[PDB]
Amino acid sequence: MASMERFLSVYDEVQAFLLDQLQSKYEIDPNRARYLRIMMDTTCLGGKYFRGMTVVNVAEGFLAVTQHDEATKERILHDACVGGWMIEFLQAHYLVEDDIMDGSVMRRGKPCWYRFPGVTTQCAINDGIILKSWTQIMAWHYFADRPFLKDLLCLFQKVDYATAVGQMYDVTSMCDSNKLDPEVAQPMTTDFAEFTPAIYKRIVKYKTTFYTYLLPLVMGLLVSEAAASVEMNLVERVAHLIGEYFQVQDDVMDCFTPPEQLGKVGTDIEDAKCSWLAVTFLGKANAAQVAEFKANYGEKDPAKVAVVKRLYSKANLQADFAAYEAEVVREVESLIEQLKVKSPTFAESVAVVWEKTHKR
Amino acid sequence: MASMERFLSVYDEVQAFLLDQLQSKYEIDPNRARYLRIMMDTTCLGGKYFRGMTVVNVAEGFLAVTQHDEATKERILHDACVGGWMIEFLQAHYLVEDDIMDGSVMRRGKPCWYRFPGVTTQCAINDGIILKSWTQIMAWHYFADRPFLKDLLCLFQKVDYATAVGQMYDVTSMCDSNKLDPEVAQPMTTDFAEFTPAIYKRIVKYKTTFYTYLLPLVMGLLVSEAAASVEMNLVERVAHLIGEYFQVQDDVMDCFTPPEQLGKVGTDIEDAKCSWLAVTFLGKANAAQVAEFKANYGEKDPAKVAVVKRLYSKANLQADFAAYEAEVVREVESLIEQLKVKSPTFAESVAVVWEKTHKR
Ligand SMILES: c1ccc(CCNc2nc3ccccc3[nH]2)cc1
Ligand SMILES: c1ccc(CCNc2nc3ccccc3[nH]2)cc1
Ligand SMILES: [Zn+2]
Ligand SMILES: [Zn+2]
Repeated sequence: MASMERFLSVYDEVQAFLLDQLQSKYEIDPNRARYLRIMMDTTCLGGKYFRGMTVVNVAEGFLAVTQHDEATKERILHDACVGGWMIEFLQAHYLVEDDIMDGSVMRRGKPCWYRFPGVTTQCAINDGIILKSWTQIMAWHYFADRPFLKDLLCLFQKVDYATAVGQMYDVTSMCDSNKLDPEVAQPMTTDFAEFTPAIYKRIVKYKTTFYTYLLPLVMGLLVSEAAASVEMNLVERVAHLIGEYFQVQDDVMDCFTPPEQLGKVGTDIEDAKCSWLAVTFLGKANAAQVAEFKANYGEKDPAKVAVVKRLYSKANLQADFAAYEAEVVREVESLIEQLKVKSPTFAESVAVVWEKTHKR
Repeated sequence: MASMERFLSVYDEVQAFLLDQLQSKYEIDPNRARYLRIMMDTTCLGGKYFRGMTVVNVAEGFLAVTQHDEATKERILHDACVGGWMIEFLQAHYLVEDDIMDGSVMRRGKPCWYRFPGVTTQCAINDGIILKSWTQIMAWHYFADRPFLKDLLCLFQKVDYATAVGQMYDVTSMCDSNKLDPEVAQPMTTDFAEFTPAIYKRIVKYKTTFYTYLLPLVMGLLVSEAAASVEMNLVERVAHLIGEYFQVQDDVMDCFTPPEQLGKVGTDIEDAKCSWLAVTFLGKANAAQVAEFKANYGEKDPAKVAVVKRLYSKANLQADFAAYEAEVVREVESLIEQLKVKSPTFAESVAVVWEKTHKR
């Protein structure tokens, strides 16, 4: 609430710093500075800020229980907000480049950036590059003298690289692994043997969890100088868990949430994605339902897509979701409890992160 | 010669490290590891290695005049080769993403990566992301304990960001600055007021010089722990100079070097680029020649392109090139001499870099 104002306010500072620096050090002209400003705003702003605000909230938790001078509280909260924007700008990179890669139309109820008339794909691929370069420029500027700079940079790169590896897993999820080959055009799988829970879990862990949950939680710990206050294997395990559930929810929404509320027309079925819905359906389907899914999945035709959605509706996937969800609730609660051994306040931040995901 | 073997040999190590790490830590499967291997080879190998080998040569120069244990000579040369591959992989990122951005057909006498049948644009944009992420993973792995890690990472990011800003300057070079606007489709300039030597110099400095010459020279100094042995403003000035000349040469080749030798059909004229040829032509053209260039530049039509090439041939741009070249030779020689005040060996490495550029 008040946390948000500080958080959203640090955007203006960061932007001024970056745009001012472009003028004083990179010979930018006013008109290109404006184009960048607009790019930054369009691509960084207008989501939920779940990732950035997680950094802020984790730091606020340690601030309530740790003795510091006022000026030191302000420095830590500023660092948390910069760190959170590093994550939001990394998210912006991903979304610009993915929207190009997938040929997407809308994002956040507006056209994808590459579709803006004065952008185009030739400028947008590089605008996405710039978005990620800005994360580094922010980090070296604001955190130059900080004891956590090294750990923060190393964590960020590992997380970015995991994320790119997860994009590869995602875009290749409807190919047969044994047929991947740069020299040969890739056909869609016909057996769907690789639509399994373990393979789905690998996709979602790399493409989503490391940067949506692991990174915000650990960055909050690092800006607070509190990483030795937690059991890092537990932080990982809980991030894994909550991130998977987050994505399962997005998978179900793609198919069943109205376009206006989603902020886009979902096309996971036409795109033959290894979604939770597809994997769960195949987990319980009879021989006839499997052959009907195969006849219809991964085609642009609305009739075939509606046959897929029928199959899902008829298979009572709501119940497998409640079973899955209950199991997630067991495990996240167990992990929060184990997190209390070394840190009550960090476990509570995790509890709050879980509540915000479970209830979105 | 022998420098090259070590250099090219470190590729195999780096690749094994990266692919092995993908298996042990990122849950990669054999088939995706193979796809990545092939991607790495296709996009990183088969150029001249001018950038990577510059790091190696600068380190070899200091090695001849500096007392070290044998094991320490080997460690420094290994670091130079890793650092040089960091640059080559950053080059690979650029070339993959630019070839997509510009719709290019061939690169290094083979199809651009995105055109390979089992790649496509949807995989290639992310393959390019991975290429740049590999630079960071190499750096944190090989240079974890090194005193120069911080300086090296900070230099690399600043150089990457300058480079992305230069790509923006390049792709927007045929627009009027005052008309840039994400909301409005961009028309080509009609006045060509912004085809000037200063504006050309800004483009080439950011898009080429910082990563082709500044970065290899300074990385050679950093792996050698020799940066306090040079005057850094001179290193910058000489990098600027030689990099500009390198690009002017590429600009002339785009128009006049046969496709088979170039390894591509040049399209700078159709693409309305602010090339050295266009800026130099407009610098000396009469009113009629200016109006004929305007009628014909930045169009796909071979007849119009051949009218542009005619205009260039007839304007005796060979002579403006020799005048420019002579001026470059003056200034590079002056700078090499000034570089001798603090370091004879570094000045010689610069002399050799200049010879390799001037004579390519
Ligand atoms: C280039 C490299 C890597 C990526 C993976 C991004 N992963 C991702 N994007 C998401 C959007 C919304 C919700 C969950 C998400 N997980 C994209 C582009
Ligand atoms: C994304 C971001 C930045 C870039 C600029 C690359 N600059 C460049 N590429 C070159 C190739 C050959 C010779 C000189 C060059 N300068 C590209 C893609
Ligand atoms: Zn995607
Ligand atoms: Zn280009």
